Amino acid sequence: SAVKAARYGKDNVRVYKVHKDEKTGVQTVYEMTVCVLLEGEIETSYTKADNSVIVATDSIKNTIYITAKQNPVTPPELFGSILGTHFIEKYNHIHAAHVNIVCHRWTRMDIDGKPHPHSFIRDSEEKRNVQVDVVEGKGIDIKSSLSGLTVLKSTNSQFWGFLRDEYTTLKETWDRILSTDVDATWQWKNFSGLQEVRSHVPKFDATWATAREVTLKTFAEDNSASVQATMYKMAEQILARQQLIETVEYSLPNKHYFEIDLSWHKGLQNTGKNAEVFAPQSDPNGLIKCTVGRS
Amino acid sequence: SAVKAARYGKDNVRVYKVHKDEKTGVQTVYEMTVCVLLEGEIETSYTKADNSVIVATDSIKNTIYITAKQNPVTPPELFGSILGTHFIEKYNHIHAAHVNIVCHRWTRMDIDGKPHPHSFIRDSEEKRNVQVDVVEGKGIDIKSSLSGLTVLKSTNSQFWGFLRDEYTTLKETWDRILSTDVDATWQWKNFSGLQEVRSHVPKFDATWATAREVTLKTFAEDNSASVQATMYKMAEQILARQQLIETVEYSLPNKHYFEIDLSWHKGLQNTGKNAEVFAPQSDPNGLIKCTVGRS
Amino acid sequence: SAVKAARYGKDNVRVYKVHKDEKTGVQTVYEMTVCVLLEGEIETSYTKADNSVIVATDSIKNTIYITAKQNPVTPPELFGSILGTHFIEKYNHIHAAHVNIVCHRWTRMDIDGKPHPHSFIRDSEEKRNVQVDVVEGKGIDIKSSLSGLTVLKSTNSQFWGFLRDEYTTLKETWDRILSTDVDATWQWKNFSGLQEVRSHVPKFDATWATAREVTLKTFAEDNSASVQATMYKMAEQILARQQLIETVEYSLPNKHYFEIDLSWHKGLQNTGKNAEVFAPQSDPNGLIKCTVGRS
Amino acid sequence: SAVKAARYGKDNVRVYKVHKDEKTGVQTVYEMTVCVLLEGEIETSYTKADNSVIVATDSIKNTIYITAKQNPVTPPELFGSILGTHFIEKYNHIHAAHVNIVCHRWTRMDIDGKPHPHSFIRDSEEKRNVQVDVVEGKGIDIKSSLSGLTVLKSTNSQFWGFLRDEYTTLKETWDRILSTDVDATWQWKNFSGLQEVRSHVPKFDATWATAREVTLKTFAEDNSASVQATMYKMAEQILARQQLIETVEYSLPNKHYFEIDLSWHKGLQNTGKNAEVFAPQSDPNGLIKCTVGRS
Ligand SMILES: O=c1[nH]c(=O)c2nn[nH]c2[nH]1
Ligand SMILES: O=c1[nH]c(=O)c2nn[nH]c2[nH]1
Ligand SMILES: O=c1[nH]c(=O)c2nn[nH]c2[nH]1
Ligand SMILES: O=c1[nH]c(=O)c2nn[nH]c2[nH]1
Ligand code: NA
Ligand code: NA
Ligand code: NA
Ligand code: NA
Repeated sequence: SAVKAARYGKDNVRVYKVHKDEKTGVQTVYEMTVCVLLEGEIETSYTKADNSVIVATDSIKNTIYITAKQNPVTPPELFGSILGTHFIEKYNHIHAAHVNIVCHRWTRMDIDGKPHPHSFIRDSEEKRNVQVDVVEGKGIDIKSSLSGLTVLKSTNSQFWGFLRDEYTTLKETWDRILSTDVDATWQWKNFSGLQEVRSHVPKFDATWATAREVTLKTFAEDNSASVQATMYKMAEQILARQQLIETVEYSLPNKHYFEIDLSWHKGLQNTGKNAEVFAPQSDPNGLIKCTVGRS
Repeated sequence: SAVKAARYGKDNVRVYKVHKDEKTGVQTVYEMTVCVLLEGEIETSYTKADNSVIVATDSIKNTIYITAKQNPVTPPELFGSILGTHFIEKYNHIHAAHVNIVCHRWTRMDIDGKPHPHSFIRDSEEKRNVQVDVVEGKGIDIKSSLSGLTVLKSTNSQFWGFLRDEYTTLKETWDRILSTDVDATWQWKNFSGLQEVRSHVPKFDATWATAREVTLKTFAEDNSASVQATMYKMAEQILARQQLIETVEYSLPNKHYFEIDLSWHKGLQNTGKNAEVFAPQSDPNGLIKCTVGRS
Repeated sequence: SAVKAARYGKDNVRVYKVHKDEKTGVQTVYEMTVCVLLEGEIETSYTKADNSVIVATDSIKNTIYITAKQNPVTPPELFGSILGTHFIEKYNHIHAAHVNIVCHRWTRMDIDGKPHPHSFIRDSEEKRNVQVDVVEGKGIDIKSSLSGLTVLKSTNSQFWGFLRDEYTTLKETWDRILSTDVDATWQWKNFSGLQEVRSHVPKFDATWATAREVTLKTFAEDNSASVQATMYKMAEQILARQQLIETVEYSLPNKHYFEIDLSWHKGLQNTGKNAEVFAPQSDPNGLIKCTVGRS
Repeated sequence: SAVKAARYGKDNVRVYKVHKDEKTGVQTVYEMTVCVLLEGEIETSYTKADNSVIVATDSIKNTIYITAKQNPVTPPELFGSILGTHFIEKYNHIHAAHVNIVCHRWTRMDIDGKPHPHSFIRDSEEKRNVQVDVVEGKGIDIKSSLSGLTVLKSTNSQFWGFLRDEYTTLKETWDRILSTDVDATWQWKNFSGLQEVRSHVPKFDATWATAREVTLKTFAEDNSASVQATMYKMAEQILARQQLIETVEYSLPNKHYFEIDLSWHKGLQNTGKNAEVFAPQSDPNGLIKCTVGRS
């Protein structure tokens, strides 16, 4: 036998950073969870017990805090690229660094209609993430994403005209609830290295904001023919608005809300046009995916 | 042996309700998870296999949907009281109904600066809850609460002057991070029955809003001497603003963020006045509780 | 306003301890999560910012590790009593210590039919817990429990003869699946103090084992008329087998498995006597509780 | 823009099946969670709102229950292959079916030293999984796995001789705790279709058992030089014992247990040879991966 693939490092490294503006007194916090896995000429640690090749995972954890101390942690696309570049430049035998970052929301509180200088609220478990793969000789590949964006519309969703055969019981509908947790990922064209990533820094936050805005607007305004049709409209718009994106991927659960027939109880009417009370279903759930790219 | 206490019913009943304004076209959704447990003359189901005394938990689930169909589901204090009153009035041998409700956030989306008619976002896992105990001959006891309100301030928190003995290693500090998940409960004076609960309906949402506002303001503005001292200031204000509240209880974890000494690496300075990067600690955590009532 | 109740301390303190037998070379590990909350004359930390009264929660965490270093951690009833007694004896103004312990399973591995000296497996998320309240002048109150014991029987469960009215749709049944997660708690008679707790040490593990054995046997052998009737039989036996127990409490969810009617598809028969494939329901669930004590 | 990739179906379909032996009276239960995603000529549902191409996810859910009704659900490799083959044969425009199955433990209870006929216990959250990709014209690809196997050894683990530079603080050690959650996957050589999968049925359970046995034995007996070195020994053995496996992949967290220096308290000795009480760390954690194949 032989090692066909190997990667190792530190996962779940929680990091917080505060920036303090001495002029204004305003403080801004950033909190993230970071994973860094390395690849390179490390097979012998597995096959020969040769630890000489191992940059200890504890050392990777130290490096993450040090890098956060010496560099900006925002946008995460930049931080991730700096962190990945560090490992492949620092260590001759390490040839790829894979950096995943999950950013947690700390939104400045408004107290009495004015932004507070140093207090924050976690407004939702929605995350902004990046995956950065820094590979020696092959540049920097970045996938950015939002996830945990949970939405619901109570009408203007339809689902009819689907295949019907001896396995089908679902009724066609022209008015249903649609609810999902949005996972959207946009993949950047490959960057030659850190200098190029730095040159595009303003695009990272702008594109994240555009992706979120397009998602929310389209979800709210599309009179939806299906999850499929609505997510395609979202991805289409993101690609149109940022030329440095190569592909947009969406993964959307269909979180079902079922009508409850109550007519068995005093002829109570609670279905179709009369449906007011529904039973949210924890499982199963539809799962709909698509990756959209350029013609 | 003898049955000393017994209660039974249905937990985790997810309920969604939509209200549709035909004039304006505006829709509003409510989603909750409900638990109803009953007590009464039911010992024989346990001791004699006498199921004749059991209102089936499946029937309790049906009743919850029916009651939501025929009544307002908001404020939850009212819905809970209606649901509990139903069981003790309907069934001669059932003498107490215990109703817990967790309300989930569905906040109307703003699209292009205007409130959307029928699309919503889950902005945070914060909940509004009620516990309603409806006991025959003893009225209606209601505890209202907010929970899962996660906040952080990056400065204006101190902790010094605590007991020091041979078990103490913690250093005194005059500037730290304070972060918590707020659980706050206010207990209403006992109500004689449903008519009285109905008569106070406007106070339920107002008091919930006041509790939340007081929590956020005090947390943000108090130059905090301890979690203890800050939570007391919160509870004091709520009691001052609503005379129908008997007690306010707070339970606050202290979610620690630890300085990371980096001076071992090139004399890098990251502690005290120089602390920028911190390690959020998943566990352990301080846990601080208090119940405040009237002089 | 006034402080009506207050308690504070450290939650989620993970502790592992290893015992090494130098003769045999055999090692045994214990892992627990501990919470200690204190009460006493501490109101002024809340009302006056008087930290002088606060034994820091960080110091409580240190004490837990120190106590585990100097004492046995098993049975947890003893460890908890030692830890609680420490705080009320050490500190004049602290008058109650509330200690909760959750013990995690590390079961010695059998390798080639023989018990391995120092390797262990987590065989299930089942826990053994204790709550110990050590109150100055009032002795030591101990509640012991098992939780997370998840079981299922595929037949020999019935449910018929329940109340039927205009809220009832559930059909009577003489053969169903019964599945639950067992939470069982036994409450010890009050102990005068640590010496008495020490004097009963052998009873703690024996009673835990008896409670578990009785639970499993009764669940498996009772042709069950209801969850109510089966849990009562369990509690009855535990009380009969240990005279130092005052009460036994059970809390059992009814985790429903629903028949799936498939007759719409080629007249396929999958209900009643023909039911083979079922849909486990994540929610809602029955919840059945009882506390049994002595005549 | 254009659809570059798309797949959709039903996730989180919980399925239970009971087999009843009429001769012996013995019952055996199986419980699983199933996901089926389809691919084929379905782009127009995304781009043109053409639902005509969509086999409804609700219909996929029906098919899963029907297939479980008419076929064995064990071994899951077979069930998955039957389920995937169904969709690509039944539907002309569907060309790939991706089936994931998670099997949940229901272990027959022993009551009084004898196996009970119809009662079961969930002994651990360990799972057995399969991923089956059934692709028209390309046969059946099966990856089998175990996950959630949580183990710990209290000694006979070492970690020394790793790279030391200006980022390193970790001390070398010749005796530590090693604890992990095992995720192991073995990939079968491609099968031509269902007939070939059927022909190898006895190998599926045998190989699963071998993988588990090898994992436990090696973990317990290896005097481990690193996680890397130990996992390689595991994968090497599995490949040696089953020629139909092409690759074995392991993903192992290093769940750290930290020494606690207590010497600040009365010179108490709790490090190195004296270490008895440790602090299990929830995060961060090492993460070590490798894929081993044939020379
Ligand atoms: O087994 C280990 N492998 C590693 O790569 C490592 N890094 N720190 N500790 C470690 N332990
Ligand atoms: O065992 C049961 N007890 C109950 O109270 C009940 N209600 N529905 N099904 C039930 N099963
Ligand atoms: O606010 C605090 N209260 C306490 O009781 C405590 N103990 N350690 N740090 C602390 N912080
Ligand atoms: O939007 C939907 N897409 C689907 O593929 C589907 N199948 N059932 N309901 C559905 N809804
Ligand atoms: Na390199
Ligand atoms: Na009554
Ligand atoms: Na005392
Ligand atoms: Na096909």
